[PDB]
Amino acid sequence: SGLVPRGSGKTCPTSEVSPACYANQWETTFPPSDIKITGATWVQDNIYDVTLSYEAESLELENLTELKIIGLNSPTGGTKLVWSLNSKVYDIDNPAKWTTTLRVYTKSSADDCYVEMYPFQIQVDWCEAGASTDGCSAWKWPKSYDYDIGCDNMQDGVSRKHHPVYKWPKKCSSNC
Ligand code: NA
Repeated sequence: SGLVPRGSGKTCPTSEVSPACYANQWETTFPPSDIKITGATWVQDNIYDVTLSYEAESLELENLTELKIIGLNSPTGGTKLVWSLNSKVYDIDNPAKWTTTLRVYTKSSADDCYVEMYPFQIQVDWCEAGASTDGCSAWKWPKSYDYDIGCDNMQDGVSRKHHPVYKWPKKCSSNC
């Protein structure tokens, strides 16, 4: 009885979530960052829910105008906001380190035991449009910039992106 559902996901082995490509060099513009997927769950067909982890050198939360994922290939929208003064979304405590859930479309990876998500960007905007300007004049970097995530735009082992996208087993299976 207890094992039968009442009507009409699989989490991926964490060790099997890893980068979908490697390179000798990656783009090094903007503050240093560490951006990766840390878990995946199969929803249905080519749709998964993933945990994106972000760490980067930053200003303070009060300086932050907007922080969002853009260009996302997803059934629930091309944009996910993590912080937006203008749209009133307040989902993180610290801009330097946070996770977020993303629902994403996938495609078959080179090794077809795995699937991978599509390229996307993380746009960061500081010190404008109602954000505090305190400490913004000591900031060495631009006030607005984008981390580019992808396994595309790679020539002879050099990527023009900041970080790879991630792959994980198809259906979050344990076969791989
Ligand atoms: Na948080």
